Amino acid sequence: VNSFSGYLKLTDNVYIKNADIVEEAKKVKPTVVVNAANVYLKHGGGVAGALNKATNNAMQVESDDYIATNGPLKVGGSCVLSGHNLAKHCLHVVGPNVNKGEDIQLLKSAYENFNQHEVLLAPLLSAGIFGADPIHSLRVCVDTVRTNVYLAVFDKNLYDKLVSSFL
Ligand SMILES: CNc1ccc(NS(=O)(=O)c2cc3cccc(C)c3s2)cn1
Repeated sequence: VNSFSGYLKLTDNVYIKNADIVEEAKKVKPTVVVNAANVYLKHGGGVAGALNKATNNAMQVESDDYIATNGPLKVGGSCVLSGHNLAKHCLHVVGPNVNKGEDIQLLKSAYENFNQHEVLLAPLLSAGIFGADPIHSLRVCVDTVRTNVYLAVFDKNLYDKLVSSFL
């Protein structure tokens, strides 16, 4: 039993809610919140910008130190950093950005990072301003992640579209 509430059950381990992932993190304070990052951990917009703004830019400061030490992530890769005021940890996961011309087959590799954590709050990777089809992202999620994932979808109309088309 965990403190996630109001989520619609999609499968054995995947649950979904029409919610702001930032507001859900502040309420639940989960062990792991997933950020939809880029390889440089530049959290300017989208989920990343929203999470980072909610940390008062502390996420960006920590991320810049991480990159200065380790260099960029791989597309499909991840790193664990602090969750600041939002969660114990933030798992920064790089899904392919179709608008940048990156390989969509890397979406499965990106979701595999979730399997290293028992319970996560997460967005649909590569969706939104990353340019992939969210119906596809949800399918890859359900077919790849085996741990317990609580998906937050900001767009009300997309949430309804995702539920009603889910096989
Ligand atoms: C197509 N139009 C549209 C509008 C709103 C949303 N919302 S969302 O699924 O929470 C969401 C936003 C976002 C922003 C950056 C990166 C990611 C991975 C995500 S994922 C989705 N799609």
